[PDB]
Amino acid sequence: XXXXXYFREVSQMEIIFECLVDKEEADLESTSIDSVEWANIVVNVNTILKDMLHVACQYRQSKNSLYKNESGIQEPEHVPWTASSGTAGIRSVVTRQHGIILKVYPQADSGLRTILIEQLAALLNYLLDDYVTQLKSIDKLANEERYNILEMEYAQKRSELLSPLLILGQYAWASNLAEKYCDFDI
Repeated sequence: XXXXXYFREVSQMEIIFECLVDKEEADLESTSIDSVEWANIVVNVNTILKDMLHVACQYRQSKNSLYKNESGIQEPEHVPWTASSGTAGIRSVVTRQHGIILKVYPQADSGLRTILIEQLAALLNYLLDDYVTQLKSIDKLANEERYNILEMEYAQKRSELLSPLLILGQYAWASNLAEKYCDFDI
């Protein structure tokens, strides 16, 4: 219909195209391995949102500051900084990403490569959520340490649950998540 204002409000395009993916899954009839095109549409939507977030990550990597992310302006751009999108973590896009992570029941009965591709896309989503949380936690000052440690615990209680969805899942990308949220001791 229009895009001039949907560009200023392009965040909602993932709080709405995810509710639309749930509404399409409602008609999908995916009670078992029967539906396939429907489990491909959800992967398509997830990959679209993932590519949009990767575009935001590249637009936050192509920085201009002289000390913060100096690479890419005056130094060789062959060595980049933290791939965090510098996002501040709105509780709507955050909920949309966590809903896309919990929309994994179609992976129970689906193609072997399809489960791995959807797990790769959602792991890419988690390796951006964790990087944005790390940026927001690292930018904090020593003042207001109470809410700072509260956000720290909130990030830890999300890493410990992103390990839970990938507990029975692929072990090839657990190390990748461990390098992305680069402690991942638990």
